[PDB]
Amino acid sequence: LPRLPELFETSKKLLEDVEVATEPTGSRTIQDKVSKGLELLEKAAGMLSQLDLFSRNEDLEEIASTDLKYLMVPALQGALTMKQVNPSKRLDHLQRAREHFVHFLTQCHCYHAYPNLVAMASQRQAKIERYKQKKEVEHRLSALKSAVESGQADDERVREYHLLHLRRWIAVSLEELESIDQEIKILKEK
Repeated sequence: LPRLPELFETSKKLLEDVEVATEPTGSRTIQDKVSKGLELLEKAAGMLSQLDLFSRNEDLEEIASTDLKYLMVPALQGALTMKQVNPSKRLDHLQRAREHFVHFLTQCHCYHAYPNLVAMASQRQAKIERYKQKKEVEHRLSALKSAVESGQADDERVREYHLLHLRRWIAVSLEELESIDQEIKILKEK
């Protein structure tokens, strides 16, 4: 019996497959995974609406640690929409994807000699810390992944693990939205 957790995880792995796949993304096999992930996430979202886990438009601390991951559904939906290949409908995809990424963002609850040389110095390492962070984040996620997916991590690690995934999805959704609007604008310029 097709259950929510299974729906999510399958879809998640399916996307991770597609993002790493090396053949043209227009490949029969890739497009199949994309189509399947879209379909399962549609079903999952359908169920998430029934459950209404985050009805209360506040909280966050108050969400069950393992429910946290369902927050990322609209994000996975946007990412997979953006992997479809059908030139003649490209704009439809953009607009579908745009809805998901926003829809995501509006549910995440996630929110969150001297002078010139000094600025140069402070403005330099800034970018090094930005790279670092990016690296640390990914390193941490990969360290916890197994245990969290296995049910072997304590609640602190599980909650930490998903909030961190959430942040990552914020940045990603913001960039994607920027890219989407740029391309949509050209496609509608008449």
